[PDB]
Amino acid sequence: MEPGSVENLSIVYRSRDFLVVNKHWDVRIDLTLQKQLRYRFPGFRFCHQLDFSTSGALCVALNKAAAGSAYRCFKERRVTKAYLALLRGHIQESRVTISHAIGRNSTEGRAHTMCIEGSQGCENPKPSLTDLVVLEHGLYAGDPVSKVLLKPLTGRTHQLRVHCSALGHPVVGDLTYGEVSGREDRPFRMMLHAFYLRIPTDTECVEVCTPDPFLPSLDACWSPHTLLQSLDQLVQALRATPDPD
Ligand SMILES: [Cl-]
Ligand SMILES: [Cl-]
Repeated sequence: MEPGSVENLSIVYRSRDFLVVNKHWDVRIDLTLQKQLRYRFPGFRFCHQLDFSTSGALCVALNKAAAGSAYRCFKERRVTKAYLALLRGHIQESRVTISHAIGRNSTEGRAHTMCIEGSQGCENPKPSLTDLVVLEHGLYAGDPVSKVLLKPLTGRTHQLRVHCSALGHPVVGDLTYGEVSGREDRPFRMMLHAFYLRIPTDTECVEVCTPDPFLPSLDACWSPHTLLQSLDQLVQALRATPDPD
């Protein structure tokens, strides 16, 4: 609930070689994540990125050998990631494969960087695949929303936000890819969280499953009413899934 501050940094994994933070929503990597890290641990190599408005799992390598190892997993597409989100509307399908290709917007890129293939001025579409599993239906601040688990198999910029918006179920509080009628200026944050991260490096399998922030005990505007799938069970399936070839 509280806004990002330099003194509050949540660590979810710490080894000799890696550190995984639970990045706060509306905090930039490059108030930044670097300053929070400097405050808590008076050289940090980010193994990957996480958007400003997104919270969650962000892996930092603490030495040159650890960075190189992690850089290899990402460049060879051997990393597993999953996210949680609160999306607009009740999604009636239990699972959705979202495969529309994502390109860069040439019409109004400044306001909405990315777009779906086929949309006006969409250029250089790239491979895209997001697996969406519906966890629950409920109301967010009295409006119908779906709590979902998202597993991207590709790394397009703003992929999850573009894909969910393209289905007609944008992320709640998404100021870029939400609809005008959605009044996305009203939620306290954008409801997208990097939940699960597995980086199978040569020396260490950095694997984290952060706490779930989209719970009625933490945000009283979220009122779940129908359970479709169990997140605990889906986390057991995530953990057992082989690393991508
Ligand atoms: Cl990245
Ligand atoms: Cl995204």
